[PDB]
Amino acid sequence: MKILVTGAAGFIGSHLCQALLKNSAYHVVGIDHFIGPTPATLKTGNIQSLELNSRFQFIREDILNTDLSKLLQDIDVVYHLAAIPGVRTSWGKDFQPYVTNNIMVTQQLLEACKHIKLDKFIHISTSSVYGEKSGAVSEDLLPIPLSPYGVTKLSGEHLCHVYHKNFHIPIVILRYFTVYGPRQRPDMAFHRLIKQMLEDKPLTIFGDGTQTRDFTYIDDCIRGTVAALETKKNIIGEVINIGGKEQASILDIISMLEKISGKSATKNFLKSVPGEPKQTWADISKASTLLQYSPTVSLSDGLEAEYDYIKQLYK
Amino acid sequence: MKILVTGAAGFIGSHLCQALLKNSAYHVVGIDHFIGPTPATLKTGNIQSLELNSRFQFIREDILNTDLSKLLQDIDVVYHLAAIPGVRTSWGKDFQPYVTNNIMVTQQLLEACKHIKLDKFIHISTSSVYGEKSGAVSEDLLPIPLSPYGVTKLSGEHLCHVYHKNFHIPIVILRYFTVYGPRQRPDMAFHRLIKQMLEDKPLTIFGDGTQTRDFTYIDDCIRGTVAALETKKNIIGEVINIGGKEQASILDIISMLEKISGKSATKNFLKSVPGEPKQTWADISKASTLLQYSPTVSLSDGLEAEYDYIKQLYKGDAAWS
Ligand SMILES: NC(=O)c1ccc[n+]([C@@H]2O[C@H](COP(=O)([O-])OP(=O)(O)OC[C@H]3O[C@@H](n4cnc5c(N)ncnc54)[C@H](O)[C@@H]3O)[C@@H](O)[C@H]2O)c1
Ligand SMILES: NC(=O)c1ccc[n+]([C@@H]2O[C@H](COP(=O)([O-])OP(=O)(O)OC[C@H]3O[C@@H](n4cnc5c(N)ncnc54)[C@H](O)[C@@H]3O)[C@@H](O)[C@H]2O)c1
Ligand SMILES: O=C(O)[C@H]1O[C@H](OP(=O)(O)OP(=O)(O)OC[C@H]2O[C@@H](n3ccc(=O)[nH]c3=O)[C@H](O)[C@@H]2O)[C@H](O)[C@@H](O)[C@H]1O
Ligand SMILES: O=C(O)[C@H]1O[C@H](OP(=O)(O)OP(=O)(O)OC[C@H]2O[C@@H](n3ccc(=O)[nH]c3=O)[C@H](O)[C@@H]2O)[C@H](O)[C@@H](O)[C@H]1O
Repeated sequence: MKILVTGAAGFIGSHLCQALLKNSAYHVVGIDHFIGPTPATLKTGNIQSLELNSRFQFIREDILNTDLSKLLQDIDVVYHLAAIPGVRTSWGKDFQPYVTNNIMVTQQLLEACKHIKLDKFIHISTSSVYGEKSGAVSEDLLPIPLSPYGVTKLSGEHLCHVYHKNFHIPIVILRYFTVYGPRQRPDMAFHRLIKQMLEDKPLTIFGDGTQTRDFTYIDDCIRGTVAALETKKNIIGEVINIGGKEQASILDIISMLEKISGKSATKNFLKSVPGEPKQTWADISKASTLLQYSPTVSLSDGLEAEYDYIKQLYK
Repeated sequence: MKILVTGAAGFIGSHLCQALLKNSAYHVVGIDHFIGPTPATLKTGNIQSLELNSRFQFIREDILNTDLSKLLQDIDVVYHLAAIPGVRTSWGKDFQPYVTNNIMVTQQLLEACKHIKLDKFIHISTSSVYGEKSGAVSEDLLPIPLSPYGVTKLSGEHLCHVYHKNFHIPIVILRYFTVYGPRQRPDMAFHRLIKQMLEDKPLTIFGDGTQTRDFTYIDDCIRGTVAALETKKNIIGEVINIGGKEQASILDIISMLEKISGKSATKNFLKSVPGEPKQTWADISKASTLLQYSPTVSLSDGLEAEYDYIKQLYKGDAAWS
């Protein structure tokens, strides 16, 4: 089987490409233009491993500025992860790259796939389509995004449904809930908090730090994601939440980091940032049934793997 | 009060400006960049009448290339109608202008409205956000667009909710269902079919013609739209369907046009086009409660009004043609 992974150099993409190459039957093409919030220097580390593997080909081009026909000619399966993420930096003049890379990219990819016989188009979306909800959110709730980021990502999901309904592109949508671990993007909370604690800088807390997330360890994220390809149930057309083992507030995470490091951290409490919910909490009922998905990695184990990664990254 | 109408020279926006200016208390600012499917020639006639009213100011500029600060200073209410419409022409390389003019325009207008104090931001959306649904659809149904056009308009609606929840911009969303009547855009079904019927050319029918729509006569559309400004109900944050008196198939519309025109039309049945639902049908309970909205124009009367308009347009002897 031959698999296209968009955003292959990023946090999740780089890990997905590695998981797929462990199956000797899979050949992987990754495409990534090295844009978004992660500096390109921190991303070439994500893929040095991948380039050595002979069943892996890499293309360093903009999806909007590449021959999509030739790229897709022999592809069985597309994993679409390329996007501009980041809830907090999608306002004012920063919005355009979200529309270009989350809406125009998705539309251009689906236009290239509409006359191709794919087995699956696996589109990666986000808990940020949901906005503020009481309790564990399942995939049938009316999504009302709180951020412009969330809007552009919901717009990509909608494009998948348009091309599925009209051209029978075999879409599956996965909604990730805050992914963490080694190679986590430097604009995310745990990367920032661990780097600040290691440099003896004040920890930046937005709001009161009592906000919670369904933190999903990267290896759990990748198991659900690979499962979306390998499951024997028809999941064509389904939206599936992929969430984590254990929910935690930022205050809780800072305590667990102080226990790993033995350090006492200075908290810097800043203004809340608009467009973030107080709580995310995935119902993973559907991923249970359809993918046999069960997250196994504890926050203490995950947090420590990310801590080690951050120490190695900056030494 | 002072009202800004984006897309003021378009089909609906030109009728809304005309309806608002009948109120001596309303001053209207219209902005329109003369783009989208209607050629700039036919569009100038839409507003002919309006430049005479000294309470009307017309601005011919791109919302993305205009001082929105100067534009919004004195505005009490924004009617946001500017967009690229057309379900059928929203694929492939035609998609980018829908994204620029439906998503980036809405975001940039909401950004400019952050630090003024509107009474209302009345955002015009479409039944195309719902996709294929059975029965009369209410505003709480999960919208799953069938067309790239539908996606861009649903994205505008979500941007309204983001700017509402975060910055208390007092958004109201109206979902129109297929609007027809005098000044209807030349890319729409009735304009095309009437023009083909008038010229004794084959009538272009997509699919078998049994597809139905909630056709909204423009005066009905516009009464619902002014009601969104004038209701004493609190409708801030609400999505409201605006639908028509009578649902009909394309085959039924053609029969009614044959009766108005006295002509026997040749049918050219074409392959159905992607992105179109078989049916649209608004549940207008909400608009009835919240706006006192009740559509009163029959298809027979509305179709005759559009028939006469299309005939007059293509004689090219009226000043406005
Ligand atoms: N990290 C999370 O917690 C999280 C949670 C929910 C959803 N997601 C989604 O998962 C996906 C990956 O997130 P991530 O954290 O790995 O992000 P990332 O920025 O590390 O990786 C995405 C990659 O996409 C690439 N890309 C963007 N636009 C491109 C374009 N036009 N052409 C080619 N390459 C392009 C970037 O260069 C980047 O390397 C995204 O779709 C994101 O929205 C992430
Ligand atoms: N006509 C219908 O049946 C119908 C039904 C549902 C909803 N709608 C919505 O009603 C609104 C009006 O549609 P219409 O049929 O009157 O269309 P129209 O094309 O006649 O009017 C829209 C106007 O917006 C202007 N415009 C577009 N982008 C602009 C920009 N960037 N800056 C300035 N002006 C810009 C165009 O020049 C055009 O005159 C749209 O928002 C459309 O989606 C229409
Ligand atoms: O864009 C993405 O890919 C992701 O964006 C969302 O992830 P988030 O929850 O934003 O992740 P994360 O950056 O770990 O912030 C976590 C918390 O820490 C707070 N936070 C953050 C940084 C900081 O320095 N301090 C702080 O308190 C911050 O206020 C927040 O409350 C989606 O939920 C996710 O599904 C995905 O789309
Ligand atoms: O943005 C817009 O302005 C509108 O786009 C949508 O209007 P539509 O329904 O497409 O209108 P309309 O062009 O009158 O086609 C009606 C029917 O005639 C058929 N049709 C059309 C043309 C033709 O020559 N022959 C034909 O059979 C065609 O197959 C279709 O079934 C939204 O529903 C509306 O809410 C609004 O957003």
